[PDB]
Amino acid sequence: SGAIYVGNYRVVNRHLATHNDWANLVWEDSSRDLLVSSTTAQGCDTIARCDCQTGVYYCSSRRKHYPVSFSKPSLIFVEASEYYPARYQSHLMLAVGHSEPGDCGGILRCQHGVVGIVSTGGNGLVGFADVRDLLWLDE
Ligand SMILES: NC(=O)[C@H]1CCCN(C(=O)Cc2cccc(Cl)c2Cl)C1
Ligand SMILES: [Zn+2]
Repeated sequence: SGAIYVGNYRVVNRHLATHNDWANLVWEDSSRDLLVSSTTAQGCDTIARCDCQTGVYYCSSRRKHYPVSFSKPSLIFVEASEYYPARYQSHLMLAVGHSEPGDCGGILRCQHGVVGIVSTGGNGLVGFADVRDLLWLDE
């Protein structure tokens, strides 16, 4: 579990969205596994605007923060699941690191702020859904 709270917005994994998120929907994209909903209270997470390829992520399955090197956002094939058929997930970044289902929602951060959230993983790898291109979250 996990989410990003910036201004009057809440960013979560699309496959974990609640009834409230769908009733206060701003934007959603199945190919990115993202959903953004409106909030009554102001959020104070800083979103990063960079091309950093190193950072630190939180892993709930180990109660630990781990440093990682990660790839540039791209189209990566994701195996069929209970939430989606077999497809290409866009804007995804991979790193060598531990993850298990339950770690989705964990935040990835560099020195400039929030880079993205855990969305896929396995085989000794972890996948992060990038958010640095969504400039409307700040304005
Ligand atoms: N983004 C997707 O399509 C997900 C949906 C849930 C299923 N999924 C996975 O990769 C499962 C998983 C295994 C090991 C580590 C992690 Cl963090 C995860 Cl999410 C694809
Ligand atoms: Zn950065």
